[PDB]
This record gives sequence, C-alpha cells and structure tokens, in this order.
Amino acid sequence: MFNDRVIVKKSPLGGYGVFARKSFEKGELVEECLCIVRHNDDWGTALEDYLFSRKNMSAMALGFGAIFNHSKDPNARHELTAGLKRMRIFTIKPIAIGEEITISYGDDYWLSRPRLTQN
Amino acid sequence: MFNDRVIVKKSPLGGYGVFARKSFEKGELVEECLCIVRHNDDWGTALEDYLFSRKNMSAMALGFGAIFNHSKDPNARHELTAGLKRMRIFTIKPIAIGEEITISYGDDYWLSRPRLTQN
Repeated sequence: MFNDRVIVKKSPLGGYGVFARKSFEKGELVEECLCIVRHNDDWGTALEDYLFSRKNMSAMALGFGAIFNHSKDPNARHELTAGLKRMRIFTIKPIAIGEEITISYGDDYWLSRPRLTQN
Repeated sequence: MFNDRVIVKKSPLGGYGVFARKSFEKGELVEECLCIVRHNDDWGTALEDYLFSRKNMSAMALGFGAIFNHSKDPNARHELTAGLKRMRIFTIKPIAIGEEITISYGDDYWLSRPRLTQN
C-alpha cells in the first residue's frame, strides 16, 4: 500500500505504520478518507484497537486512516467531520521522507479506554 | 479518496463506489490492500455488509478494498492471500475511464448469507 505521499510498511518496532514517501510541511494534508459509522454496540472487539467514537457512534477509517500508529510524540493530528463520516490527518510538524507519521492517543479512540467486556 | 488509477465517488444509483480514473486492461491490478483479520465472532454486525470470511476468520479490507461494490455483471474479481492478510482486486475485462469497478457477490462475503442474529 502506498500513494503519492505515504507508504505503509512494517515498523522495525511495532506492526505496520504509515511513513512519509515525500517531505511534508507543517499543517499539510496527509490523508482524508471515508469512514464506516455505526452505533457503538454494533462493533465487536475485532477493531477495538482501531475505532474512534463520538457520543453513541463509532467509526472505522478506510483508506490508510486506520493504519497510522499512535505516538507519545506525534507529528500529526486527526480530525473527524460531523457524524464521523470523514477523517483527515494533518501534520503538526514538518515531516522528512522516511519518518513514520503518527497521531496521539486521542480520547476519542477506543484504545484510550480498554473494556473488560464487549463482543 | 483517489489514487493513480481509481477514484471513490457517490454512485448515482447506490452509495459509494470505486471508479476507474484511467483506462484498465484485462487482468490488470486495480488494488492490493492489507486486511485486519479476527475470528468470525469478534465482529459485530457493524461491518456485516463489508466483511469476507474463510473458515473461522473474517477480514476487513483497508485501503479502497471495502469500497468496491458488488455487481451481477462484475468487471473485476477479488483474491485473498492465505490467512486473509491481503486482498487483491484484478480486472476480468478491460475497463474504460469513468466506469465503476465492481466485483461479484462472492460466497466468501458475509453479504451472501445474512444472519438473523449476531451482535
């Protein structure tokens, strides 16, 4: 997987990650993708590590949206339109070619609140 | 969403679809994407219309993989590596620019067998 700016590859550390295939300027657009949105309880635990939520809805980002890894020192941020229909990834720092593009452990990510029960 | 060959847009008929942004030859590569794979019962009903399954595993295609619509007269086919880790979409007919790229209602798609119960 790869487009005219990012490339997905196995991270020497964790699993897969999104890496810059070209130099990036601060505040530039990295990726905008559509999301599948359904009520929180419609999702099992399968995507618990990828879903984000707002109110009673959770969304799964398509495109490369769900591949971006979370970092304690992110060089990007994510933005969801109303209704979680669209996700946008914007850099918050310049990004050199080859650097992994990461987002923070946002509060809207299921991952920030593991659950003892689910499905 | 769009790359150096396909573009996602609202279909005048159904919802969203993947359309050729360039002419395509028969048997050519349209898209290869990574998939998230988990046991069948780990998925709720949220993605029931997008998941495919093999044995006791189901997979959600990332990239544009889950956006391709199903047609009774498809101009493409899908292929999953072992373990459903990767999906590949190959044309089975030449495809002109602007034509929607569709796959058949494969037996491996959850959609071919709606369920009365789930999660």
